[PDB]
Amino acid sequence: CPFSQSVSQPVDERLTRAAIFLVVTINPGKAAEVAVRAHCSILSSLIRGVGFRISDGGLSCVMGVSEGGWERLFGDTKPEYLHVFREINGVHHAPSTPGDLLYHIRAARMDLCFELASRILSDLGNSVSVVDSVQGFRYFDDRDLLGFVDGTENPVAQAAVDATLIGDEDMVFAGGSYVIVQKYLHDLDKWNAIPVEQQEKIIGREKLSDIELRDADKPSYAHNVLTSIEEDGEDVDILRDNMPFGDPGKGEFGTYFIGYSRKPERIERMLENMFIGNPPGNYDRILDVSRAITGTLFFVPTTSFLDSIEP
Amino acid sequence: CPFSQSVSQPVDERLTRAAIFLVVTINPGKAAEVAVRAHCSILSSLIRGVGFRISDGGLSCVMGVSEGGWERLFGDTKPEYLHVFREINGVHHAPSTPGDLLYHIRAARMDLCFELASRILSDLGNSVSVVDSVQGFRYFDDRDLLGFVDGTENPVAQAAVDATLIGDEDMVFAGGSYVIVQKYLHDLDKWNAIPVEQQEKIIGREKLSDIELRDADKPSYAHNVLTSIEEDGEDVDILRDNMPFGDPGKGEFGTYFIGYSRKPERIERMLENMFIGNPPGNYDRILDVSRAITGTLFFVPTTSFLDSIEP
Amino acid sequence: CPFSQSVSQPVDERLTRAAIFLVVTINPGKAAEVAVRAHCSILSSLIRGVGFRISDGGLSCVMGVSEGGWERLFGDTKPEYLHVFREINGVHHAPSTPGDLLYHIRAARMDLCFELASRILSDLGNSVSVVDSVQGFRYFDDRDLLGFVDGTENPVAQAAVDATLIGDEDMVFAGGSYVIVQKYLHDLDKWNAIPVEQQEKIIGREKLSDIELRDADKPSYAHNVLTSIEEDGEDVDILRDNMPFGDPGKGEFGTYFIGYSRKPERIERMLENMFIGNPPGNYDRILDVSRAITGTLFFVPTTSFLDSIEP
Amino acid sequence: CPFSQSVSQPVDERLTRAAIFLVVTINPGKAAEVAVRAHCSILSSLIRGVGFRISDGGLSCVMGVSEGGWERLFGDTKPEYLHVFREINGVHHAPSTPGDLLYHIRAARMDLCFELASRILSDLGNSVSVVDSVQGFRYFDDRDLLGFVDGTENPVAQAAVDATLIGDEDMVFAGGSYVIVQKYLHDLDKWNAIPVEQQEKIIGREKLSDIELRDADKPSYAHNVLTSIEEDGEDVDILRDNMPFGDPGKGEFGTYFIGYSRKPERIERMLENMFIGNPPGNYDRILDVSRAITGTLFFVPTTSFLDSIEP
Amino acid sequence: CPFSQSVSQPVDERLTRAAIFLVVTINPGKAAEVAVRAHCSILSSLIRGVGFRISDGGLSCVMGVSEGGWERLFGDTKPEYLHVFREINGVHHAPSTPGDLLYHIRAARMDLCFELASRILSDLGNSVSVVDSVQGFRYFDDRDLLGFVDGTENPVAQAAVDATLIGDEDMVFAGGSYVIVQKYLHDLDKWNAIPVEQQEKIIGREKLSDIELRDADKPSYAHNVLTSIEEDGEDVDILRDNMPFGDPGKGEFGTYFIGYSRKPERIERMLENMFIGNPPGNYDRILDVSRAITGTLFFVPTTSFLDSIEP
Amino acid sequence: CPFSQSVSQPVDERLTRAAIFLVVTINPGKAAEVAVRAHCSILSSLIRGVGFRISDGGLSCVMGVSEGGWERLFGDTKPEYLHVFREINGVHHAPSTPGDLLYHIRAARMDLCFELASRILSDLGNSVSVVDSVQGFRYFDDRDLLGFVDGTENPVAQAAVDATLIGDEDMVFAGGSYVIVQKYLHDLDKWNAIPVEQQEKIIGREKLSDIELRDADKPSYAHNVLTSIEEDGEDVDILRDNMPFGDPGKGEFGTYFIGYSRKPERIERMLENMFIGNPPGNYDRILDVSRAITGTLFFVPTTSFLDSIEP
Ligand code: HEM
Ligand code: HEM
Ligand code: HEM
Ligand code: HEM
Repeated sequence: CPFSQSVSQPVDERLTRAAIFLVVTINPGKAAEVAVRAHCSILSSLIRGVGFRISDGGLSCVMGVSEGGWERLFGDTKPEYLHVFREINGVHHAPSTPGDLLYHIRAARMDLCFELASRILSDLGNSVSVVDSVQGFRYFDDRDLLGFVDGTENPVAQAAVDATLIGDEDMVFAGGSYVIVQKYLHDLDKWNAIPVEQQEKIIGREKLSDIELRDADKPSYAHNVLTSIEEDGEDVDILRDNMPFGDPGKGEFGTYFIGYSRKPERIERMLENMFIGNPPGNYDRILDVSRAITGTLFFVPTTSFLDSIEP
Repeated sequence: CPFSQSVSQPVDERLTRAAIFLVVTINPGKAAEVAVRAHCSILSSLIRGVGFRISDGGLSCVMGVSEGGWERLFGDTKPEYLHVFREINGVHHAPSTPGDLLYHIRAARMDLCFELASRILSDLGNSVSVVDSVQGFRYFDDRDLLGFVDGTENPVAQAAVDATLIGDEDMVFAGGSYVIVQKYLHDLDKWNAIPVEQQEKIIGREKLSDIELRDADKPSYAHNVLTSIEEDGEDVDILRDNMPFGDPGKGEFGTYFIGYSRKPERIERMLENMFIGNPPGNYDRILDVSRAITGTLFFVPTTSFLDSIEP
Repeated sequence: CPFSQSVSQPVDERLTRAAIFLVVTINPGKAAEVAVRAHCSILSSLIRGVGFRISDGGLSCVMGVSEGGWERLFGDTKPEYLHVFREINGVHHAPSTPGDLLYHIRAARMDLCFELASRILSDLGNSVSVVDSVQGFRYFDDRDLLGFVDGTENPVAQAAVDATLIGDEDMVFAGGSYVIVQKYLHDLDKWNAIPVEQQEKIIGREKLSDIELRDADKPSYAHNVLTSIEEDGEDVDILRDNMPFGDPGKGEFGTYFIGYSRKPERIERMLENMFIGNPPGNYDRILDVSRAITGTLFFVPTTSFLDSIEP
Repeated sequence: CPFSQSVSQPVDERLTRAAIFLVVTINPGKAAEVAVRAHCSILSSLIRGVGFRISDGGLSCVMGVSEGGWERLFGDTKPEYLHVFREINGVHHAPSTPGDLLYHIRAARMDLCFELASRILSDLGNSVSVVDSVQGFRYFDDRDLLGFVDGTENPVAQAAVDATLIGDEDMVFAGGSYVIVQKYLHDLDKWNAIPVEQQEKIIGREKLSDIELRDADKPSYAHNVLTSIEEDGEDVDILRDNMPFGDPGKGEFGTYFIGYSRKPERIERMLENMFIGNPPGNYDRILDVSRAITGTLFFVPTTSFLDSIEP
Repeated sequence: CPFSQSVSQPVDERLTRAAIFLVVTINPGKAAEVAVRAHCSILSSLIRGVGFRISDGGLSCVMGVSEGGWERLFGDTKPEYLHVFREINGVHHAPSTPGDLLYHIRAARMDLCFELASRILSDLGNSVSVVDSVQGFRYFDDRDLLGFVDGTENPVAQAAVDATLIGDEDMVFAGGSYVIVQKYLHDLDKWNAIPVEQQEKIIGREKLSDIELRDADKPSYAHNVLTSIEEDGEDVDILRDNMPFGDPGKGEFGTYFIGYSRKPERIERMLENMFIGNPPGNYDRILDVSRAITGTLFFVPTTSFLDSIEP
Repeated sequence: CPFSQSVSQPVDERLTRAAIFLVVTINPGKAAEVAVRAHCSILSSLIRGVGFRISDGGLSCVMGVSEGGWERLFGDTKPEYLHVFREINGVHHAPSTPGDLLYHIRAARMDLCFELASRILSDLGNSVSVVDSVQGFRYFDDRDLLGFVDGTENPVAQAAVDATLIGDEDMVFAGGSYVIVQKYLHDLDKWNAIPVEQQEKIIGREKLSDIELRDADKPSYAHNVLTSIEEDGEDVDILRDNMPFGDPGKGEFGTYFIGYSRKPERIERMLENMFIGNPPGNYDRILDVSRAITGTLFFVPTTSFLDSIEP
């Protein structure tokens, strides 16, 4: 019975009022690998120490390893579906970016994430180089920067566990997951110039009432229509924890999309439908106001596996 | 009876869990001045609209105008003590930076400050250029990044009103104030290498217990000793709302110092004592781990005066 | 593994600060049946949409179908214990009232229940006719209008699951339940004229201390004595969520009794003991100040069964 | 220094999550007048007793007396502006309804208002007859049933005191106020069929962002334009505490408008502008979906005056 | 304008969930007096330091000096009404106990009071000897150990200020107050054996409903009747903050009565009415189940006076 | 499936803001045993009644029986590891104290524990004699009186269940546990005189940051090093709920250590390592400032076993 990381529990508990996405790369050399492998076993103790002081803080941290990082750190067989993120070249472009270790830190207060990230980076020292560091926050009542409520159709409780945690398909990694991260920059002026009814149709839900739309009223290019896919005749869901972020001073507004799954094929299919179009040419209008500049895939191993690594 | 801005009330209410310091400069041309003057009268309506939706949000915004901005916008006589911030050249350097308008936004949640700053910048458009935009947050239990509780000796209720709000010295501006803003970048590795007793003596208070030290145990260069000054034989206090800020990914850690007063002479004297030393050469050791890179002085007029400007 | 509705979880979580009981009847005609069957599959999506926006809202909705409604909607075999509620003619009368669909909506705030009920009724349109619509609220510290704490002896966690959810007795409906609803109108003047010790003995517990009474001090007609019944030599419990309601202007005060079980025989036996008396003539004095005007029985199917209906 | 009732303090404190408007008429006979006059002096003790038990409950009650009630109860000179509410016959009709005593009860929980109203009605007994009894609740984030945030432009702190409390114009009643109550029933289907931009223009603010509109974009019949009036060249504000209410089962949806002032002439002018039109024929479109069925004017005396009445 | 201590503000704010009453005596010798006089000026700094860390903690501390302590510490003229507490010998006995300094510490959490008391005692060292140290806590919903709600008839806001703070009767001490402290030990078995109606009549209010009783139903020996006294034909109120306390293990149950006034004559008259009887022989039945073992009177000077003492 | 008591659930839920440890002895005679056996079956009903009224109160009570109490009450075979606590005579002394029944009461408020303890003692009457009664409270942010965060390394969720609840080693008592209680009195003056770095090394963690220390920096006598033991090559954890307590007036400061386990051998080994030393002579320095005066071992049976006892 391998203990799994806090992947779906924080979402269901619904306490993440602040988050930090930290994508770092391992510097060349064996010493950096040794330092990272040593810090792997103490990550859990750091998590407990940093978040025990602030009760009801909901502090959690998910560590993910990409294909290159896993090749550099653990040379044993890799998971079945672990591979470099595939770029998509359709009506829009989804680039692939370097990354070896992903730290997704969530807490009910920003200071907890700040302290945990500072401790992690200080312990890692010069062994890693920070590639991306995004500080996301909950915007109003679970709304994103486009004004629409996000996260409604996420699976809850047992459904989330069945959708994210890997079963017996890859026993040697039972309890792991696959995470896909992307960063979108929004064109708020263009979105705001769009009439409210057009946004109504594009998203496929309602703005204020957050109630869905009837199948007779949702066009073929609705966001929730293109992202609805099925396997073996049954609909399969993924866990999303998109977080708004930005800096007003530089005029930067964006959303950090993060998706957990037991199979990255589902998320890749959803990305293909959104970018290439299903059928081709029928792309999602959301990409007309949102630009993707960062995208990567990581593997999330079990907590016991992390605690079982010897330097 | 001129209505004063929310200068001391937010501090006493103690609800600022997040803040944004936005220092912008007015672009050359009369059109930019006209746009700023028009937005001046609608700032209050924007504040009310943005912060009424989130009850117990504690949203407040203080707008300050520097000497150059006041000269460009209102050509009538200026306040008595409004002048360009004086740089200090002692054992350390405190630079002076350009700035025309200061927006100090405070709220119990980050999203309110985000929305207010975005609305203000969108309304201002191209008339202003953003010089500095710092997002500060409350760190643990009112502690700064150095680990010491900050804000203990702030005046409360009537004392704060008497210390910040201008009396009859400049009737034509009764209800205004002077605000001095600085940005400090910390060297946390050097501070952490310092023994706990040395930090104990340098700050002049205790770390955990936050209790003061006896006058027989505080050296002449204690931080709370050098910052204690008197006028006409009576001690005079200032209102401080320093806010920690930073980005772990770039390794940036700092504190945004903000000080309100009825007379900037007090804050300038405190800065002279800290940097030059009282007596000279006996500087505060805090500057040995903190570097000042931004410093400016602004004037905060009354709410009625802001509402009374005609474009 | 059929997913069960939120029957016992809201009670154990203890967040229902407001509730709406909506008993409606299906209008004659096949079109109304088709509309209800279509709305059955979208009820869950409506629930999620309406209650995701208000975090920690605890919004839940239980839909129940009576014998006539089940006969009109699904013509396949009915559950084993689904039948028209039996009226009781003893010292008091418990009438039976028409009803086809029951909506029990619970939330921590009244507005969520209001929005959900409005959406449900708007979607149903003219296909249904509202028979009863009662808005109940939590009165002080879980007290009913008679001044006594109610809900103390409810089963918690696993006991509630074993008492409410149907096991293998009716496999084809595993995960369902039976719900019995009644509406009582109180005579508060008569109850208040009764001495505190007489109410002490009638209820069988204490008023303020909410502690029980010794078996030597509880008469044979104590409320908690007559409602304590056993099956096969073992005591069996039922889940109750009685909610006070009323309108001061019309002088209307009452309690909405709702009871969930895996077998309605237990609740019917409890009703027989309370009304007819055990032994006959030894009725509960609570009925001397409370009048029952509405009573109905419904069947609560599983969430998966509701989602699996095709129009 | 006459102590004033909690007229503006509850609004500024912003804790009214539930309210009850109870309009009753005094039955003919001297005994009813004597009973009401006796209960007048014990109303404050009842208020304290009922609301002291639930800390942070924010329980308050405002008692108002109409012209007829004041004539029947106190035969001394009446306030200057106390008169029967004037009906308005323009494009829409605003009826006048009987009423002698008004009880506006507000609390953070519904049960407190329930208990206070029940106690008041029980103490009054048969001396009064209930004419209207409306239970209002806060809908989502201070939004009314039309989906727009209401209460943004209300005066706060000293402005509210100067707008509601009577000064020296009628010394003998210093500290009193005038309250105008109306009940509106909404046609939600017609409002919802209206496009979002048309509602945008009709209300004069924005829906989600709750930010105002520029004077170049608000038509002459915007709701906030017609309700903006001035006295002696200065804009004068009134205090509004409109509360949504309704029953889904009967399909009843409405808003209870309540307005406090030091002079009812302002509210009457606002009503004339909304109904007759300014200029005539340019009425507010809100009345096209809202029907007024109840409207009355009451006088709110000081707490000391209420405590000083001898039976 | 002398600043007054937090005497009435904590009660009106209603945040005291825990309190510590510490009555200590000054050891003989001039050194103890010097140490106490030195700690007097740093008490405020200690208060701020100890309670700034726990936001919304509501930490306050009132220091009072008795007649002997004032004679030993300050040899200048004493307040007009400062004298040794007078023992009362009627049907019951109210003893007088030694005491020089009184510390009434209040906070929303017990740990704050613990820390403040520990710091005060550590700073005082051997200069003082602890006579009494009682840890009181709020019992349920502002109820005392007898089951009745206490504190309902306390003056609020301006009335409390006028009742507690000394006016111009003793200018040299404007802003001070007089505090009377007593400790009562309850006989809960005897009180519980008393019927609920007899307790109803003895207290003079209701138990659950906390509503008063009509003057025709309250006997002459009701607790709220004997404690209602008038000066110059006008009723005068006092501020009470009675706190339940006890230890179950030793079977000790009691109430710590504390009363603030601008004139101790009112509290002494109330004590005479309760113990001797008004008329004599008509004593309060509360003393039949409560025994007084400690009683003392102290003077509370202004905060500025405390800060102005030089060792 | 025997239902287990609330042993690990309250700790994981993290709501114990107040606790009472009540160690009592059974008086000689069969009547006392009969009374205790009768109260055993009603303890659960008392718990539910006392803690249902205060929602989110987190009230729980654990009843434990020592070897002598179990011999006097139930004469059937005892658990495998139930025995009298063994005193330890090394560099320090850990005494053994009499005790028959242990009541560990926990709640989010002190009043709930007070009421429950009072009810339990009143029901027990003269059948038991109170030996120890300690009222503990949470000190600041889960810190003990020594200033270090305590409870960080406690097992959570499934690990706690596996560490505390007895498996199949003693089937007849499956679901029980063993609890070891000790009372330590602290010498705060000696601890405070110790430099912060020496406390840093003695505890083995950090004070403010609550982060652990590297194995190269923790000496052999670190507290967390000596208390880390293994069974069969695997580390085994125990559940600790130490609670600070004391009385400032008497200068009494201490910590009540409580430890739950499926095997008391682990706790006895930890005590031997701390007191005797591992290797001998290398004792924990914590005992140099803390004195143990009370120590006892009890057995905690299942809830079903308690409910199944017949008087
Ligand atoms: C800036 C980027 C995006 C934004 C602002 C956005 C926004 C939204 C919103 C508002 C909804 C409806 C609320 C809900 O269903 O919970 C939604 C639905 C959804 N989106 Fe996105 N989305 C973005 C990108 C993506 C991407 C890249 C994916 C997958 C690779 C994705 C997958 C989904 C899924 C699975 C749903 C649920 C629809 C359903 O279950 O019917 N989204 N999105
Ligand atoms: C206006 C109607 C009623 C009121 C005010 C009322 C009130 C109460 C109260 C105050 C208690 C004790 C608190 C508690 O046990 O949690 C209780 C117990 C109980 N009542 Fe009711 N009751 C009503 C009707 C009913 C009905 C109609 C039934 C069943 C058909 C019922 C079944 C029970 C049960 C099972 C218990 C638990 C007793 C035990 O477990 O020993 N009640 N009731
Ligand atoms: C164990 C001791 C006492 C207990 C349990 C107790 C309890 C109560 C209670 C329950 C009330 C009604 C609640 C309220 O009026 O707020 C009350 C009223 C009052 N008591 Fe006490 N009391 C005690 C001793 C005293 C003493 C010694 C005094 C004065 C020296 C006093 C002065 C008052 C006053 C002024 C009132 C307000 C009555 C009114 O305003 O009409 N009490 N007491
Ligand atoms: C006054 C007495 C004691 C105090 C103040 C104290 C304090 C502490 C502190 C601050 C920690 C580190 C925080 C943590 O690990 O959660 C700790 C660790 C621990 N202590 Fe204690 N302790 C005391 C007595 C004991 C005793 C008597 C035992 C066992 C019989 C014990 C067993 C443990 C254990 C198991 C740990 C966890 C260490 C680890 O998992 O590596 N403690 N103690």
